[PDB]
Amino acid sequence: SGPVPSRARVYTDVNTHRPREYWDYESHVVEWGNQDDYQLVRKLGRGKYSEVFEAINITNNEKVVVKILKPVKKKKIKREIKILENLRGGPNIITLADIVKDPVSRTPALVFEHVNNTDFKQLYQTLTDYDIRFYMYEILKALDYCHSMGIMHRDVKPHNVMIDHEHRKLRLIDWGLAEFYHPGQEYNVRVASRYFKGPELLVDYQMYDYSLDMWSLGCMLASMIFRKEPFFHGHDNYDQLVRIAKVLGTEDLYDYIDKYNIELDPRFNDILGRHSRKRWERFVHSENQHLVSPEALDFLDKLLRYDHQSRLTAREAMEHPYFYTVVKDQ
Ligand SMILES: Cc1cc(O)c2c(c1)C(=O)c1cc(O)cc(O)c1C2=O
Repeated sequence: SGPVPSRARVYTDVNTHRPREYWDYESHVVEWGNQDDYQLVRKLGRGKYSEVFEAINITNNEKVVVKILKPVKKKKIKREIKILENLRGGPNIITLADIVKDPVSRTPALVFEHVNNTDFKQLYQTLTDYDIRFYMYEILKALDYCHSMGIMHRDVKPHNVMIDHEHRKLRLIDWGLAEFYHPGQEYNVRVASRYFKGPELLVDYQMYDYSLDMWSLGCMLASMIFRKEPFFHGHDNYDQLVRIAKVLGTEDLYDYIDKYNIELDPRFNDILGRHSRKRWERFVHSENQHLVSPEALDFLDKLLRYDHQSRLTAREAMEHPYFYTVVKDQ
């Protein structure tokens, strides 16, 4: 018959109450900055969608980060820029400072406020129980804010959360896959990085929402408290669902496909099998026990649900007992 429709439980209609200019990004007019304003210092990183540099703004001597965009549909560039503008000033959202035309690629180059990251490959190895709660709490601020502003990030993962540890400062970056949420919309499921993909994406359920970001956040949390990064390490999108199903169980998976009347890809038949839902204690060992508590597990559990409608909202997440001590010190 066709899948059963779905709606975000919170912030459902925020965009519909906005001026259409707010979410109708195809009509956004970019006003360029001056590209002689910025001199590239060095290359920071290379991605699928861009190359990232450190630069100097020579007008005022400030350090900035410059993201030179690889060729992509102009619609996608307008979308990212409109999102960054709408979210600018929000808590723990990276600040877009300027937009220029790179003299070389002739593509757009986005200029952001500088940040001084400790790459997560060295950081997560050193994080205390307390730091994990503190940093999780700061991410939830960014996600509740962007959710409330009608936007889903759709690529939550360790690379996209910059932490200046020395200053206890966090920024959620890379809004290039972010989208405006509209009730009844069917989205592309080919978003997010494989290990952070929600079940909705893996079984091709298109009518998803903000709650996608909460599953991703759950994957990050799992890898920090168990010290296994990435946590669900699949080889492809098929094997990714199988790795999840080995932990969350198959009974809940099939109740979820039955509930939304999802057409499961024939390819999943012989690979999924039958799997009991595991107790989190099986991932606890001597090297990670100091990071795992009854609170951490209750919280993780409430994020990692197949049924996207069942997961905590970012705001519910923030009232969880896991964060009592960080809410107090703040
Ligand atoms: C290795 C690396 C260092 C960085 O400082 C950034 C990035 C990558 C990065 O990908 C990035 C994306 C973005 O959308 C905004 C940013 O400020 C950034 C960055 O600031």
